[PDB]
Amino acid sequence: HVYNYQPCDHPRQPCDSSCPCVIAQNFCEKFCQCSSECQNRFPGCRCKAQCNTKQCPC
DNA sequence: CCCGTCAGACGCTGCGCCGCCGGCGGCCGGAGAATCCCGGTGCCGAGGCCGCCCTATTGGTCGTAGACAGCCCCAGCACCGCCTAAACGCACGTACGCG
Repeated sequence: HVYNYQPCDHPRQPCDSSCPCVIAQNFCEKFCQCSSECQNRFPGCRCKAQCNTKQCPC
């Protein structure tokens, strides 16, 4: 069930299980209204050599 | 004709080859998670300094440990012979041990 990303909006709600990204089984993008503390956002892709291999989580 | 002997082909048996698969082993890349420095910052406490006095040093003594000078004599050391128990060598083997 691959779902197209949708910007979840949480003006006062937390990034709860009601989060559209959460229910969509997908990470919250930086375009989402989930704050800079949302735990569903991607962490940052710090693969030193090249972000290109099996060790690269990305 | 079929049997009999030998011969030749078949079937069966045993083998290796062959391809596949697996497992293994090795080696490595590189994330990443700590540790490791490296530099900036600020104390507080060495360390440093001063006042002072109580103890360390000085002079004298005197009397006694202790040297030392001498000495006797035990007993530690040699050694000597005869003895045998005690030591030694080996002979198994099974049982602790080590994996």
